[PDB]
Order: sequence, then structure tokens, then C-alpha cells
Amino acid sequence: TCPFYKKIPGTGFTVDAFQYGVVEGCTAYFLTHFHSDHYAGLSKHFTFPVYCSEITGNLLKNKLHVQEQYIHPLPLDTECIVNGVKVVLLDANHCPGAVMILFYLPNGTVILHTGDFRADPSMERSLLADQKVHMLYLDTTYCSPEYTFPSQQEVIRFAINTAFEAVTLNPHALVVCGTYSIGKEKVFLAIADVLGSKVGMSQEKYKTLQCLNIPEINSLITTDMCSSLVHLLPMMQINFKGLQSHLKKCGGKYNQILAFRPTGWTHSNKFTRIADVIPQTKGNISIYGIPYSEHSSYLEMKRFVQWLKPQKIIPTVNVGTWKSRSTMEKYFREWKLEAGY
Ligand code: NI
Repeated sequence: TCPFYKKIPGTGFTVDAFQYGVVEGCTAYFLTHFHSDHYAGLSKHFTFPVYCSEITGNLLKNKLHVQEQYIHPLPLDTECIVNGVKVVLLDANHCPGAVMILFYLPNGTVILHTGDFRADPSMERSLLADQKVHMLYLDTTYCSPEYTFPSQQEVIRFAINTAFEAVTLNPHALVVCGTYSIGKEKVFLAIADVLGSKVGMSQEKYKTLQCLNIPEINSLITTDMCSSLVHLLPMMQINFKGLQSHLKKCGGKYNQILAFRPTGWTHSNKFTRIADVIPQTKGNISIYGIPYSEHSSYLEMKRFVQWLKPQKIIPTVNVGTWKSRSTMEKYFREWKLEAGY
């Protein structure tokens, strides 16, 4: 049974609600982004209307085989009528194709559902500027002040400089980047660009990247591993055993691996600056954990909410424990008293 925080009151609509069977009264199912916890349940046998971005719709059709007749892509930044209700899709600054959804309810209430997002000041100049929001359904993944991490630009600067130094000292080093979902593509694209290489990967991952409308993608990626000195591997293989095994396969072309594991936040964020990050090393193999986040930091979240001034907040992440829920409610009240709404 579908939980309350996935239902949109006064509509036939649900958000990210595909794992509950046929939801009573749902005439349109929205999907914010193509991450498995959110699409859980969709397949080629789904026969209800799915509303989403163009990119998410390319992934539903090619990767999950959802039939074309049930896929309803909407442009961003554009007022659309769905089943008699005005909606807008906004870029979520999460992974490719990810959106927030603005719903203008027939009774005059305005609801924002962030999906998963990384709040940014540029959102203060979208179509959100123009009007009031009564209810905010909020991605609270890192809603606690201990969650700090650098900008995505600083993280990429660190990875480019690290890779370029290593391969210039040793032209026979291979760079490897972990992946387990869409998102974080700038990590491996930026490194391959500085090295003058395409990125090599499996046919399955190439297929997924080909759905993402990335400009000039055919110039950037390949399935021919042997021609490439940046390889993508599943995240589970990013360990000394998996990498040893991979280096064997390359036919004595390389004699060193430098590997990157983009994580979310880790507690080594609480002590170390990005600049000071060091790898784990075993022999000719080195592994860097880099804190590339596609979710809001605590400070980015608080800035966004204090700007929007919603009348009510409904968290969508960390809702399963009483202690989590109580912690989040405390911060929402601090933010409201500090800013005066
Ligand atoms: Ni996500």
C-alpha cells in the first residue's frame, strides 16, 4: 500500500509510486527520475499513463521496455495541462532527466515535489519566483548540519588534476571510474577530456548513456575498450581484487591503475578538505574516494527552504524512524523562526 507522502491531494496523481500495484484512484503516475528506488515496479507490462521528462522517457522505453503508448514526456519550464490540472517540470540538478514537479491544484493550493535534488541559488530564478507554495515535499537525504561536502566544480578540479598528473608521470597507467546508476557522468567525462581519450565501457552502459541527450556523445564514449585509457566498471568491482583482475585482461598494455569511487558523503568529510584527500594503495593500484554529491548539503537545503517559505514541509527521505522525523522537524522550526515566515 502506497504511503501518504507519495500522494498528491485533490488530484488523481501519484509520485514515484510504481511498487504498490494498481493505486486506487490514480489516473496518472509521475516519475521524477530514473533511479531504481523511485522506478521500482515499472516494466513492459505497465499499462497506465506515466508522466516524466524526455530523458526519463528514453530510459523507460529502451532500458525497461515500457510501451511507447504509455510514455508521456513533458518539456521543462512549460505550463502543461494533465487530466485537467496545470503542472510544470523544473530541472532538479540531480542526475540526467531528473525533475521537480509544480502542481497548481483546482482549489488554489500550489504544491512543489522536489523529487531528488541538489538545491542551487539558480532555482531562485526559475518559474518558482512568480508565486507562493503551500506544501513542499522535500528531499531531506542530508538534513543535518554534519553533512558538508565541496561544490561539484571543486571535486571535478581535484579529479582532473589527479588523473592528468598520474598519467603524465606514467603513460602506461589506466584510469578506472566506478558507476552503478545514472548520475555523476561529469567525473569520467572530465577525466577522459583532459587525457584526450574516449571513455570505454560495456555495451549495457553504452546503451544507457545513449538515452541521455548529451551533446556530441558519439565523440566521447565507446565500447572498444582497447582504444580507451579511461574505463568504466561497475562500482562493486572498485576494490583491489576486482581491479587486479581487470588489469590482467588488458594484455600487458598497462602497469598501473588509478581508480575513482564517487560516493555520497562519508565521515572522512568531517575532518579532511578535498585538497588533502589521499588514496588507498596496494602495489601498482590506487583508489580515491571522492565526495561528488547529487543531493543538497545541509546549508544548500536550508537556503532554498528559507527562500521559498513554504507553509508546510513533508519530508520524503529518512522518514522510517521517530528520531529522524523529530530531528528534521526541529530544524524546519529553527529555519522558520530565524527567517520569520
Ligand atoms: Ni536519485
